[PDB]
Amino acid sequence: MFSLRDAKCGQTVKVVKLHGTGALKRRIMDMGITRGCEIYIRKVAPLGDPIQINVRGYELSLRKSAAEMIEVELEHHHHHH
Repeated sequence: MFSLRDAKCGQTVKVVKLHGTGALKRRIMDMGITRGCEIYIRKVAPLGDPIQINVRGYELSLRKSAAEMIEVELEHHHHHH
C-alpha cells in the first residue's frame, strides 16, 4: 500500500485511487483532491500530520487520516527538450 502519506515533501505524486467508506472519498473529492489531479507535496510535519499539499492551485493541509487512505503514485519522469 502506497499512500499519500508515504510521499516526501518535495516529491510529486498523482492520485489514482481513493480508499475509504465512500463518504470519506466524497469529502476528499469535494475539497478538490480528485483521481487524476497532481499533488506537489509541500510540507510534511514530523508528527506525520498534517500534510501541506498544493492541489488545483490551492495550498492546504490534509489530515494524515485521509492521506493514509489515499492511493497515489510517485510519478518519476525525466526532463528533456
